[PDB]
Amino acid sequence: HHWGYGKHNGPEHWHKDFPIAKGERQSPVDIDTHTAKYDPSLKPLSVSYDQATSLRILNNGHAFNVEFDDSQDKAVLKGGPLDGTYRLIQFHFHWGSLDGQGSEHTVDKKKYAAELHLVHWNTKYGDFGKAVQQPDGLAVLGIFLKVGSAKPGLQKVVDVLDSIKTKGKSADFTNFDPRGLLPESLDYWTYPGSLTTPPLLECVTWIVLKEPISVSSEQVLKFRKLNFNGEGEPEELMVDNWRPAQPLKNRQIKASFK
Ligand SMILES: Cc1c(Cl)c([N+](=O)[O-])nn1CC(=O)Nc1ccc(S(N)(=O)=O)cc1
Ligand SMILES: [Zn+2]
Repeated sequence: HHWGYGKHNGPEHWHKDFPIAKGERQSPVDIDTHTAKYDPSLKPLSVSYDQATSLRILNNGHAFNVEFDDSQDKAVLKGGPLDGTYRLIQFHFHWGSLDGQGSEHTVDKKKYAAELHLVHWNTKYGDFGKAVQQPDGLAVLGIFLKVGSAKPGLQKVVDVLDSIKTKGKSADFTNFDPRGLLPESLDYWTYPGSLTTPPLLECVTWIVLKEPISVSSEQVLKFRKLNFNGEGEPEELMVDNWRPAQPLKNRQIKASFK
């Protein structure tokens, strides 16, 4: 009886195994755009993905991850609110059963159809496992998805999902360029938070882009064909794998833009 997204193991239950669920810097949050303060000291975000080396795509039973070789100084996030250099390790999405929900962060209570998380670890801690034990260990770049025109740079991901329908399936997924998932603008909000799935560790500087990307209805429909269950188990579609907004408590959300 491990954690998931259902009535009996979903977000409202996670605090029993992971008491930090009720902590002081949990994610996601609602971004109140009128209360977020423009901070002219914030730097432009530096996203340098020219040398990113995707390796593999994995259905891990809660989402799918596109994994990167993070053994060298490649694919890194700097600037913005960050001190020093953060290296890309994986990306994944959260999405809904319907186009009207799926994002983890919300904007003035608006839910997007999905949310992309590009996960990076602070190179001062040497690798990901040590970084998650630190309050400035990770930087997650969050990007909203709305349904409209297709995102051509997403299609390679969509097309491999049939090969990882079920929990534990992976496929080689080399040469995927995450630059194709980025909107035009790097305007962002930022706040201190947590992992949005167990273990819910309070180690993340969240950077949420204002501009969503558009994906087609057909692209997101293919996300919704994935399964939470393993092969030869009763089918439970992988949908609504999002945690709701958590209390802001004593935090300030800062905007990079006026
Ligand atoms: C904790 C841990 C360790 Cl340590 C390892 N490892 O292999 O070294 N893997 N993981 C798993 C993990 O929880 N990651 C995670 C990343 C991003 C998010 S999100 N939705 O972007 O906030 C939530 C969870
Ligand atoms: Zn996530």
